[PDB]
Amino acid sequence: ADGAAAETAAPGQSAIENFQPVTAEDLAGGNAANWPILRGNYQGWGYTQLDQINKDNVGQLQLAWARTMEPGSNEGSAIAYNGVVFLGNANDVVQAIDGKTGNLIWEYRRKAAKRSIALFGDKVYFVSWDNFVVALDAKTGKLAWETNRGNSSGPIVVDGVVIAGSTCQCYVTGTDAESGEELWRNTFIPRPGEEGDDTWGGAPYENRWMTGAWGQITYDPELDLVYYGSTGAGPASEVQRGTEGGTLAGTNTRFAVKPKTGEVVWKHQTLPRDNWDSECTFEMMVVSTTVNPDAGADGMMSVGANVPRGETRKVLTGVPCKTGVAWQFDAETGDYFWSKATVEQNSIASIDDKGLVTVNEDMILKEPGKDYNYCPTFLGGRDWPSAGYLPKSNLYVIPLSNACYDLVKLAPGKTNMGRVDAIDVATGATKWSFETEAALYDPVMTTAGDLVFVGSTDRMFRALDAETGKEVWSTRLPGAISGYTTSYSIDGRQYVAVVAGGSLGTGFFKAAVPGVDAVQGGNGIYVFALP
Ligand SMILES: [Ca+2]
Ligand SMILES: [Ca+2]
Ligand SMILES: [Ca+2]
Repeated sequence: ADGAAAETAAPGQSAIENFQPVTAEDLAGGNAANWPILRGNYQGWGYTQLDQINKDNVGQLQLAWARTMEPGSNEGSAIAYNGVVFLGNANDVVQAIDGKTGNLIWEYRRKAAKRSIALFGDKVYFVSWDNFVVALDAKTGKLAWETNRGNSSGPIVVDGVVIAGSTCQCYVTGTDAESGEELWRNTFIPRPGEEGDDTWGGAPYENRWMTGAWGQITYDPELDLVYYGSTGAGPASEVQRGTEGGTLAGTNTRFAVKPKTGEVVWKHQTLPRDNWDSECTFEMMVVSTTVNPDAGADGMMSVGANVPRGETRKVLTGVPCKTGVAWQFDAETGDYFWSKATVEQNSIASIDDKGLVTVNEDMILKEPGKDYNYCPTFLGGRDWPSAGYLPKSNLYVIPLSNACYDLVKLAPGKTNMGRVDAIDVATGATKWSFETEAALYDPVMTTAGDLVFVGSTDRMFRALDAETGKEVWSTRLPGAISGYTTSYSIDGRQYVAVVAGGSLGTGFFKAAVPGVDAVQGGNGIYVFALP
């Protein structure tokens, strides 16, 4: 009862009433009420500053609303912006949903997994199944433009440049956010003539290929540096590749690049000679910290020769590969500060004090009758499920799997498959570790309420105490908690949104841990809030 007519908003065929264009400052985390990019900010923190939900009341969390999502692998994220959730579904379905009520607003359906869409200005951006960079009108969901390049993690947009990697089975492109025009494209495999071609064991260029889903891009505004990682070469066996002895320059390399041009500023290969599908493409965070690595910390591999001990530095830090080794670099220069193993791993025999990795020759397939007991696995260790950062305690919080595989089983001495480590970013010391019988295989979200949210393959959605790792709240969803957790605020109410239902990884871990009720189904966004 406004006018005498019934004003309506037909779900799926409506427009956002008030859409404000998304800025660089939004994407840098400038509005705690929103979660406008995969990890909450450009810098990859996976953090919300919202603290209405905290250690004291999280035990009271209830289900506010949920909504069914497309069937298939459900690894996506509830991107939230001024009361609207922008939700990438499987099968290139993109929805705008009222973040308070769960009413569908609009739905774009293109003619599997989508980990995120991206926001910038007045448009919603994603990379489709048929390798188009696509822009939708944010307000209405109508197609604005699409450019055929020739993904699963989703782009980010930096100052009007849509940056998007590629699934390799291999490049990263920058595309104008308003016109659709491709601006640049970076490739990784050196051609004979370029530096590094001699690291490919004599394999002819036309027979080299890379393989791996492309990972999460992060960004530092002040340095104006985009960070991504490249994957390994395929197939995984260097004998089958014809690259025996080859360290494979270009592969499994962390790049820092200029967003307007793709120009490479610094790079560092975090895993040469990959024989283990290590995919060093996962998110690396930009954080400021005192630089004080403890050479005697558990798992520490080496400390950089001239590390700026005691100084404050903006660093690029985190675990880039399935191997589970955390790295820390100077964000601006790429100077190597330190590296630290987490899970049991035996593909890296050592890392010297300049960050040069030496792989374990004994884990390279040579004799077919020999036993090759590799740790971790093609699922990690870590995998694409993202870490989170707790700026209040300077902790890097990463979900892991305690697994090993014959080159899928629990690692030696581990009864719990699922694991979350919290690592001091200043010292590299592990401050706490949460473990549980089922594999997690799901991102975390860190919060200013001193909480860590994480889901599991046997459907448990948990909040951990960020100071101790102890579980303080849990619920259980219809299927494996397979997607991302985000948080946003509307009318003073903090919402915690998680995407669940199952993924490719759900079944591999249903097999290794036979005692847990890991099952797929009920794809959906599920949103929690206090009473
Ligand atoms: Ca526009
Ligand atoms: Ca993969
Ligand atoms: Ca064996």
